[PDB]
This record gives sequence, C-alpha cells and structure tokens, in this order.
Amino acid sequence: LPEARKLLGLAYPERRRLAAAVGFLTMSSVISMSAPFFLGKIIDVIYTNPTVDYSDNLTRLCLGLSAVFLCGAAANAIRVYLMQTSGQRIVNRLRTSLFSSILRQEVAFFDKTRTGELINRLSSDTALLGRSVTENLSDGLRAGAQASVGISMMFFVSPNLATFVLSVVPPVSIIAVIYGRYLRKLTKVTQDSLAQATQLAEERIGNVRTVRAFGKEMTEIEKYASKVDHVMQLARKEAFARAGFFGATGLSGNLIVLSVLYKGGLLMGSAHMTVGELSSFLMYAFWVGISIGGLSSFYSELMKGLGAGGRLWELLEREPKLPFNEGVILNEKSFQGALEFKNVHFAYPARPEVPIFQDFSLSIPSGSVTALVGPSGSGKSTVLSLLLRLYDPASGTISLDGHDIRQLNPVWLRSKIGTVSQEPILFSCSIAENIAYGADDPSSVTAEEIQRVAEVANAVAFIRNFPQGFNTVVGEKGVLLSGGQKQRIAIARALLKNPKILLLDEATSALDAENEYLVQEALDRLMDGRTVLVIAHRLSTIKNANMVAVLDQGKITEYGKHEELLSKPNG
Amino acid sequence: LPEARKLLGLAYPERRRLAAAVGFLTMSSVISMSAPFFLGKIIDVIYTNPTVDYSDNLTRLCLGLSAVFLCGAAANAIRVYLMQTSGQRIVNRLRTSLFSSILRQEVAFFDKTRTGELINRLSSDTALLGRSVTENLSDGLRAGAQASVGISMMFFVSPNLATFVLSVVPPVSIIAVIYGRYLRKLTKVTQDSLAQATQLAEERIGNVRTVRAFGKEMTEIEKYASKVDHVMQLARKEAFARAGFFGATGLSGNLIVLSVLYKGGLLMGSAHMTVGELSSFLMYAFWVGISIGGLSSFYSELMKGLGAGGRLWELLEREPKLPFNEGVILNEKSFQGALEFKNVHFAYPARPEVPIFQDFSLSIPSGSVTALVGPSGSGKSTVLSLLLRLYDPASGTISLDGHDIRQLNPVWLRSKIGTVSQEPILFSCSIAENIAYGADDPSSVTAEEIQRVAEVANAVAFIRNFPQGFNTVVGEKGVLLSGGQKQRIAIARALLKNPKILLLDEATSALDAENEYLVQEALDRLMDGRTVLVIAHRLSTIKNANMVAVLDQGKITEYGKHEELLSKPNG
Ligand SMILES: CCCCCCCCCCCCO[C@@H]1O[C@H](CO)[C@@H](O[C@H]2O[C@H](CO)[C@@H](O)[C@H](O)[C@H]2O)[C@H](O)[C@H]1O
Ligand SMILES: CCCCCCCCCCCCO[C@@H]1O[C@H](CO)[C@@H](O[C@H]2O[C@H](CO)[C@@H](O)[C@H](O)[C@H]2O)[C@H](O)[C@H]1O
Ligand SMILES: CCCCCCCCCCCCO[C@@H]1O[C@H](CO)[C@@H](O[C@H]2O[C@H](CO)[C@@H](O)[C@H](O)[C@H]2O)[C@H](O)[C@H]1O
Ligand SMILES: CCCCCCCCCCCCO[C@@H]1O[C@H](CO)[C@@H](O[C@H]2O[C@H](CO)[C@@H](O)[C@H](O)[C@H]2O)[C@H](O)[C@H]1O
Ligand SMILES: Nc1ncnc2c1ncn2[C@@H]1O[C@H](COP(=O)(O)OP(=O)(O)CP(=O)(O)O)[C@@H](O)[C@H]1O
Ligand SMILES: Nc1ncnc2c1ncn2[C@@H]1O[C@H](COP(=O)(O)OP(=O)(O)CP(=O)(O)O)[C@@H](O)[C@H]1O
Ligand SMILES: [Mg+2]
Ligand SMILES: [Mg+2]
Repeated sequence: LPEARKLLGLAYPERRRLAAAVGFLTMSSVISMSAPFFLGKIIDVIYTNPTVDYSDNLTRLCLGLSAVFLCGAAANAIRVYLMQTSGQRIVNRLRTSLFSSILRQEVAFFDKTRTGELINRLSSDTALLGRSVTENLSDGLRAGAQASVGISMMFFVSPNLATFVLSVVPPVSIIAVIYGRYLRKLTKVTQDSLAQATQLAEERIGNVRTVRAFGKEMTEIEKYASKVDHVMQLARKEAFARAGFFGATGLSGNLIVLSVLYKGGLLMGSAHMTVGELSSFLMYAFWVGISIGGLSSFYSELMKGLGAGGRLWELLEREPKLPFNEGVILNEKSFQGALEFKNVHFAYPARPEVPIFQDFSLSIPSGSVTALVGPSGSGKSTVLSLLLRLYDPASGTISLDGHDIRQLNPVWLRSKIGTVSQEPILFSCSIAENIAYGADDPSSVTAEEIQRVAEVANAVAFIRNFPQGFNTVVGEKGVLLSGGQKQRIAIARALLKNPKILLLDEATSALDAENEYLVQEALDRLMDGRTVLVIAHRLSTIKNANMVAVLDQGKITEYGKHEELLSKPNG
Repeated sequence: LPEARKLLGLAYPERRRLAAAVGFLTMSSVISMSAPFFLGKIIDVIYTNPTVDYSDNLTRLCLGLSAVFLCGAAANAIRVYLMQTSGQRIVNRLRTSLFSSILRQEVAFFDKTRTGELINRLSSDTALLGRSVTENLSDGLRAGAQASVGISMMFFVSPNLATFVLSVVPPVSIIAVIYGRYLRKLTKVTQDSLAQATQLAEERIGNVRTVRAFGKEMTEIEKYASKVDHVMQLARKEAFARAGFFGATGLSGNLIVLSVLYKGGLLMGSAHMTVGELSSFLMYAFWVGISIGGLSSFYSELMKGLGAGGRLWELLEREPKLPFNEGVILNEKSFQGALEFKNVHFAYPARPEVPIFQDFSLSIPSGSVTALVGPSGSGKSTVLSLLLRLYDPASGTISLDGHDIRQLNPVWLRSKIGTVSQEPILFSCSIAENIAYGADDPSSVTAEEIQRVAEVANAVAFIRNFPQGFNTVVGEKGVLLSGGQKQRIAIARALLKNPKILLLDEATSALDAENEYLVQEALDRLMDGRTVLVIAHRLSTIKNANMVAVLDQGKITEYGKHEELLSKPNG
C-alpha cells in the first residue's frame, strides 16, 4: 500500500500522456477482440452460401480493413511514443533526484556502500522503476483486458465448452506448477555445484604463483576436473526431469486442444454450434492463453520494479548524518585561520574497534607552519579528514578562530582550506577544467587565471608541451600523468582556490630528482603567507617549521621547535 | 573453414547421441508439417458434406491423434534429453581441457591476462560453444527443414499465391532492414551519451572526498543533471523513429496477410482454390514466417558460438613460454642446496622499461643464512620469483649446485625451495588441507603429521581453539585469520614441505607483540639446518646471518658479514 502511492505519484507528472496512450491501448485491444467473432460470421456465410458471388463484398471489406489497419498503425505508433517518452521523463527525474541525494550524504555512508551498488541503483533500478509505471503497466493492462474479454467471449460463444476448459486447465496447471517447483530445485543443486567449481577455478587462477610454488598445478587440475565431472552428473539428473516435464507439458497442451476440437466437433453435429462459432471459441481460447502468459510476465516485472523501488526510495528519502550546506560563515575581521584540536577522540566508522585519536590536542596558530611527525599508520592523514569535517570526532572539538567547525557551513569551511595530497586525484576532464576546480565558480575563471597559477606551480611547461595543451583530457579515462605532474596540477588547483589554511601530505616514498625540485619550489610558493599544517618526511621542512608535533598512539606526545625536540634530556 | 572442422570434432564423441536426436527432430518436424495439409482436407470435407454424420470418424481420428501425440511427446522427451546430455559432455570436456591449459601457462601470461576474462571464457564461452554444436544446431536444422517444406508446400498448394508472396515480402524486408539499421544508429547515439553520464557519476561518487574538499557537490549534481537531460532529448528522437518503425512494420505485416486473404479469396470464387486449400497456404505461410525468424536467431547464436570458439581454441592450443613439467632431477649426492646468481639482468614483462636487476651476482652457499638488505622497491622480492623460476632472466644465469635451473624440472626445483611470504596466501580450504599443501602428496599426509608441524610452528594452540579445529575453513570465502596466524600456518606448510632451500620475506611493518615472539620462535626452528636467504628488516637477523648482501640499483653493491659491513672505511 505505501509503495503503491509512491508509484502513482511517480507517474503523476505524466498522467495526461499515459492516459492518452491508455485510451489508444484500450481502443486497439477492444477493436482487435472483434476479429474472431466477425471471422466466425464470415466462415458461416461462405459455408451457408457457396453459390453466391462475394467479389464486391470481399473488395469492399478488404478496402475497409485497410483503412482500419492504417488507423490501427497510427494509434499504435502514437501509443508507443507517448509510453517511451513518459518513461524517459520519469527515469530522468529519478536519475537527477537520486544522484543529488547520493552526493549530499556523509563520507561514512560511502565507506559502507560500494560505488558499484550506487551505479547499479542509478542505471538498472531507475530503468526498471521507469518502465514499471509505464511499459509494464500498459502490458499488464492490455493482457488483463484481453483475458477478461476473452473469457467473457468464450462463455458468450459457448457456456458448455467454456465450463469444460475451466474444469480441465486449473488441475493440469496446479500439477505443472508442482513439477515446475521441483525442476527449479534440481537446477539450483546443479548451479550451486557449478558455482563452487568456478570459485575454486577463480581462486587457483588468481593465486597461480602460490600453486606453482607448491607444484600443485596437476593436483588442482584434477581437483577441478572431479568437481565439474560431478556437476555433469547433477546436470544429467536435471535434464531427465526437464525432458519428462516438457513431454508432460506438450502432451497436456495438445490433449486439451484435442478435447475442445472433439467436444466442439460433437456439439456441431448435435446442432448446438456452427463451424464459425467453434473457430471464434478456439481463437478466443488462444488469446486467453497468451493473455495469461502476459499477466504472468507483468507480475514478474511488477515484483522486479517494486524491489528496485524500495532500493531507490531508501536513498531518495535518506537524511545525511552530517550537514550538507547549513551553518554560519565568519566575516573578514574575525577569520584569521587559527585551528585548534581539543581532546579529540576518533575511530573510523568502518573500523570502530581501532582508535585513531585518543585525547588528541593540537594548536595550529594563524600564519604558522606546524609539522606533524609520527610513525606510518599512526593516523596523520586522519587529521586532514577531521579538519575538512568529512567526519565528526566521537569526543572533543575542532575549532576555527575559536568557533567549533560543527557550527560553521561545511561548504564554506572547506573553501578556506586547501589540500595537496600524497596521491593527488584528477577527474577525466581537460587540465584547465581540473585546475579551474579550485575556484568557487570554475566557470568564472579566465584562461589567463589558469595560466598564472600554472606558472607559479611550475606546471605551464609540460602542459603546453602536450599536443592538446590545457585541453589535454587527463584522469583515469584520459592521458596518464606522472606523480610530480599530478602534484603540480594539484598545487595549481590549490593556488587558484587561494585558501588561508593549507594542509600538506608529503610523499614518504620520494619521487624522481628532476620532479622533486620543481615541486618543492611550487610547494614553497604555495606555503607563503598561509596557516600550514604539513605531514613531513623531509628533514628540511621540519627544520624550517615554526613548531613540530609528534603523534604517538593517537596523542601529541611532544610539541616544540625542531632544535628543542632534538635537544631533549636524552640525545 | 578451419573453425568448422574444430566444431565437427567437438561434436564427434557425441555423434551417435546427436544423430539419434536429429532423427527424432526430423520425424517430429516432418510429421507436424502434414497437419495444415490434412486440416485443409477435413475443412473441405465438412463444407462439401454438411448433412453427413461424422461422429465415428471424429472419435476414431481423435483417438488416433491421441496416440500420435503420446508418441510425439515421448520422441520430444528423448530428443531434449539426448541434446542436453550431449552438450553437457561437450561443455565438461571444454572445462577440464581449458583449466588444464590455463594452469600450465607461464606467470607472465597471467600478468597480461585478467582472471575475470579467464573465468568468463571458462564459464560463459564454454556454455556458448557446447550448445552451439548441440541445442543451436538442432534449432537451425528444424527451422531450416520447416522453411524448406513450408515454401515447397506453399508452391505445391498454390504456385500463383506463393509467387505473389515471393514478389511482395523481399522488397518490404529490404526497406525494413534499412530502417532497422538507422534505428540501431540512433540507439547507439543515446546509449553513448548515457554511458558518458554514468562514467561521470561513477567517477564523482568514487571520488566524493575530492568533490567535498572543493565544495563541488552542487556543481557536479548540476553537471550530471545537464548530461542526463540531454540523454532524454536523444531518447525522445530515438522513440520517434522506433514508433514510426513499429507502425510501418505492423501496417506492412497486416497488409501482406490482407493481400493473401484477398488474392486467395478471389481465386476461391474463380474456382482456382478451395477454403481448405487457402487455410493450408496461410498455415504454411505462418510456419515459414516463424522458420525465417528461427534461422535468423540460429545465425546470431552461431556467430556468438564462433566468437567464443576462437577465444577458447586460442588458450587450448597455447604453448607456454616456460616448461611446465620437463627437465632433469638431481640425485641425493649431487644436491646440496647451493645457489648462484651470475650477472642476472631482469625487467618484469608488464613493465619491461623498468629494470629490476642490472648485472646481479650473488652466491648463497649451502647451509648458510644470507641476509638480503636494500631500500623499499629495490627489487628484493624479485629474487624469490627468479629462484622459483616463475620468470627467466633476460641475461645471466641462476644455478643450483652448479646446474642452470633452466635445465632442471621446474616442479622438482620448487619442491626443494620453501617460501614464507610477507603476506601469506591461504586458499578457502580447511586449515589441515592448507597445511597438507606443503607435501608432494597432500592426500598421503596423516592427521599426526599435520599436528606435528603445527606444534613446531606454534600454530596448534589457536587452531584447536577454533570451533571446527583443523577443519576450520579459512581463506577469503571462509574464517578470517590475523597476519601472525596466517604466517604460522605458512611456517607449518613450509615445515611439512621440508625444503633444503628456504626463502624468507620479513614484514617491514612489524605485527603485534604477542604474535612477533611466537612467529620468531617458529621461524628459527624452520631456518635450522637449511640454506636460508632472508629479506630482513630486523637487526637481530642481519647480525646472526653468515653474510649480508646489499641490493642497490639492481646489483650487489656490498657483500660481507654484518660487523665487516658496519666497520666500513667510513663509520
Ligand atoms: C490433458 C488432460 C486430459 C484432458 C481431459 C480429457 C477428458 C475427456 C473429454 C471428452 C469430451 C467429450 O465430452 C462429451 O461431450 C458431449 C457433447 O457436449 C456430451 O454429450 C451430452 O451433451 C450434449 C450437449 O452438450 C448432448 O448433445 C448429448 O446428447 C449428451 O450426451 C458428453 O456427455 C461428454 O462426455
Ligand atoms: C482433429 C480435427 C478436428 C476438426 C474440427 C471438428 C470437426 C467435426 C465434424 C463434425 C461437424 C459437422 O457438423 C455439421 O456442421 C455444420 C457446419 O457448422 C452444421 O450446419 C449448421 O451451420 C451451417 C453454417 O455453417 C448452416 O448452413 C446449417 O444450416 C446449420 O445446420 C451442421 O448442422 C452440423 O451437423
Ligand atoms: C505491405 C505492402 C503492400 C502489399 C501489396 C499489395 C498489392 C495489391 C494486391 C492485389 C491482389 C489482387 O491481385 C489480383 O488477383 C487476381 C486473382 O489472382 C488476378 O486476376 C487474374 O488472374 C486470375 C487467376 O489467377 C483470373 O481468374 C482472373 O480472371 C485474372 O484477371 C489479378 O490480375 C490480380 O491483380
Ligand atoms: C478478410 C476476410 C477474408 C476471408 C477469406 C476470403 C473469403 C472470400 C469469399 C469468397 C470465396 C467463396 O468462393 C467459393 O468457395 C467454395 C468453398 O471453397 C468453392 O467451392 C468449392 O469447394 C467446395 C469445398 O470447399 C466444394 O463443395 C465445391 O464443389 C467447390 O466448387 C466455390 O467454388 C467458391 O466460389
Ligand atoms: N576509510 C577508512 N576506513 C577504515 N580505516 C581507514 C580508512 N582510512 C584509513 N583507515 C585506517 O586508519 C589508519 C590511519 O590512517 P592514515 O591513512 O590516517 O594514516 P597514515 O597517513 O599515518 C599512513 P602512512 O603514514 O603510511 O601514509 C590506518 O590503519 C588506515 O588503514
Ligand atoms: N607483476 C609485476 N608486474 C610489474 N611490476 C611488478 C610486478 N611485481 C612487482 N613489480 C614491481 O617491481 C618492483 C620491485 O618489486 P618487489 O616487490 O620485488 O620489491 P620490494 O620487495 O623491494 C618492495 P618492498 O620493499 O616495499 O616490499 C616494484 O616497483 C614493483 O611495483
Ligand atoms: Mg597518508
Ligand atoms: Mg616484498
């Protein structure tokens, strides 16, 4: 019931197009159901009057039927168009609405939901739902109307023959459903066995180095051969049941038709029916058969659409656990760029058992370079995720110029913070579009502005050296870039953003010699006159930093100047 | 032509089952094609003699038809079984033969071929090929025979009406193929546009952290909305062409049938034909129509099967670039376990541009522990891949007791070498089956032997602590184990193998305190009385090693004792 109201509201903006096409469907289906009745009358006319010339009647009827078909073709053409376009408009609304809900969700949601599932819900499930209220609804409506008129016309033509069909088909159908359920079981048994054998195959192929190492290729080959030779034994049993079922289905189908031809034939000779009347009944019986299969198919697709519906309403009505674009903004005067971690406790949502910060307190003063030092896996990169408010701490507070970052507008907060990652991420756009991404309006930035920041970032040389220049499509689906090239485009993107706070994640595994000089020069121009928090692995950056913070087991164990920290009581 | 001989040879072991079922198919199809001809004669009998009682004739004919259907059902049941089983036996041979060819290939082949493609070729393409010589062949044979008899019976019943159908259908069909080709183009245009929009969606969802960082969620939402709103415009144009095509197809189909009813109707009145004769012709015309669609479908599946055939014969006939189980074996007397790298040059096949070893010479003496020292990414793990002969060097030689490992049987060579990896690999088997994997005959090892090696490896405690004990299914698809637990089962597997040469890859990122003691004790028992080559990151192992080798830029830069290396001219 609550799912039905959601499906009705989905079709509601297209109600006039769908009703017009339903009108065309109703007409086409009803006028078409007249053909067995009128063909029954024409059959009896020829039979009664074999001596009469019907040339003018045939020509007048065929010219009449030609115009009816031309109208029928135009009606069907208009109907298909209205149904396809209505579905397209429904799917379009579902695509834009779903993608909007997804991007508004917190990072933690993406941590527990695979991109593949979100894309499957965006591609497959939106297509299902769209046609389920349109094309599927028309299919089930046509089949439902044709079964109704068909059964009614069977009882109209002959109540005796119709009651007979009604007493024979249901018992046969119930027995066929029991045989069909047994056949489904034997198929699962064969396909479970086959799945096991393919998992074995996939595991051994994927880990062929370990298989070689232990000289087990011949062993695995024979292990797999035994599994698939067993699948063959299960498939033989499934084939025997399927053969016996197709034989039983075929026999029953033929003997039911034969019973109607026989009973009908007897009723003809008894003067209860005519040859044409029997032809009507058989034609209507064939139509009901097709209409039953049509309703059956409609039901399968209705279920698939309802299943897809639940998966979409689940994301569309999902409220993010972190504010999207809501909170305060600070004026030019009260914003200085000072940050403060105060007794911060945090564990990732995917691994809540593993604590990252255990009473983490750090003061990053305005315009000062703070160097974050610690062992690999200590949780240095987690500091950047918390400052951008990708996640909220479990306990403690993160403050910007005395304000808890939870009170600020997150979109605004992130506009004041720039980041240059260990492994920069570039989308499959032009180099210019990737650089423009820094700006609050990437459409407003001029070609001259993209060139300026590219020169400062020591990127302008390799970019112009590319055949397409700034229009070179990069990312995964485009032209591949070196680590240092990606980093300089990231520095260009940061430069254009022009943040007061800058967060730097240095590479522990240092890049090439020629890159490492051009990148260090660009990083220094980017660090100038900004609040910098650097996760450093180079002794040159720690020495030049205003203060050094040592992260050991989720807490700041040591805090002071590089010289003061090195000149510890034990040295 | 060469593909046709391969398809014939594939069906050859099943030739007697397939020929028997073809015999049953031929009978069923031919006896069935008699029904429109005999129904035409019965129609004319009723018409000519309306005053005659046909009760006994009807009852005798229906009882006769009942027995013919019972034979027809039994023939169809036997045919389906023989076709399903024949295909199953063909697919089974294809599965075992393909998996055997895959596991026999060199590691470099797996480096350039994705497991997904190999599994798709093992699952999908084997199923296609199997039914293409069976079920598809029966389908195309039936359709081909029924179109032949159908067209022959159309010309037999009426050469005038058949010539008429033959002059009308081909021109209409050619125009429909041109419209169908145009419709395919408009569909690709819409689906190329939709693909672009989904790639954008997937990229942005997958990289939502970067999108948040630059506050571009609202920007991307509107970028995607614009792309899918454009897809809607292309889909509207595709729907207009599809509507006009379904209308044209429907009209033509109806007007062709109407032409035959009209021309036939006129020929009836002229005394050139009877009502029954026309019914025969129309029934045969409907059968040819279905048979044309049948041949068309058979052709699509023949092409799919030929495509899959080429992909399978490609791997089945592939000769590995490295010997599988061919070469010499050394006697107890001449095998001591001494290894020697001599001027080894090697670059991985996937990255040939990047050299790993540049004149690499190393002597690992019998019963001596050699510690391999070098920077991360220097190519220390590549030494283990070359010793197991997973790859062959480009230049230089690897020798075992003076013998080039290329002359030895690789399966035998690997039986004398054991490895304990940084990240051990366990299959989705029981713990016992994973341990038994060490033995040359994992079926021959007793429960007592698996328990012995488990005690030495300090693994017996946690294994027995598991609810299923040694029968606990581990790996990816089973119960998850800690790094130290996996390593101790790897040490148990190595212990059972009992190799003379042992290759150890220590973890640079050291595991937990409780594990690191139980693992170091088990590693020491495993190192005892063996030729050991350890890639060390712990100062305790380098100090206790007989000699240390420093790997710097694919060459052994320094070679000597830990004390001698530390007491270098500059220290
Ligand atoms: C696939 C599963 C198997 C299918 C089931 C097969 C069951 C057998 C079907 C037999 C059909 C013949 O059924 C037979 O029809 C005639 C004609 O209506 C009936 O005959 C009776 O009614 C008719 C009127 O309807 C009278 O003219 C006639 O005098 C009277 O005897 C028989 O009482 C009935 O037995
Ligand atoms: C397996 C094959 C099955 C084939 C179908 C069954 C055939 C059975 C043969 C017996 C039927 C012949 O039975 C006979 O049919 C004609 C035509 O309908 C009936 O005739 C009735 O309709 C015709 C019009 O069609 C009128 O001209 C006639 O005045 C009227 O009585 C006869 O009254 C009836 O006795
Ligand atoms: C979907 C695309 C459109 C479909 C194409 C439609 C084309 C029009 C079809 C018209 C059919 C009638 O075709 C007409 O048949 C009769 C009967 O055979 C022919 O009539 C001729 O031959 C018959 C014998 O065959 C003689 O009895 C008759 O005296 C003679 O005139 C006409 O010469 C022919 O014109
Ligand atoms: C859109 C609807 C189309 C419906 C199909 C076309 C109907 C056309 C109506 C005109 C046909 C009537 O034409 C008439 O048919 C009968 C029956 O075949 C023929 O009769 C012929 O066969 C019957 C047997 O069936 C014999 O009893 C008879 O001796 C013989 O001449 C007539 O010689 C012919 O003139
Ligand atoms: N999305 C996520 N879900 C769960 N755990 C995550 C995670 N992202 C990171 N982690 C884990 O959090 C821990 C600390 O993360 P982080 O990446 O911050 O540290 P680090 O930057 O100190 C590693 P390195 O020094 O090698 O770059 C790691 O053990 C990491 O695997
Ligand atoms: N199958 C493969 N194809 C291509 N390159 C590969 C490869 N396996 C390894 N490499 C590359 O070869 C180089 C050296 O490999 P290897 O794994 O031997 O070194 P290492 O063991 O010194 C790394 P670490 O010290 O971090 O464990 C690396 O740059 C690695 O990425
Ligand atoms: Mg990091
Ligand atoms: Mg390694």
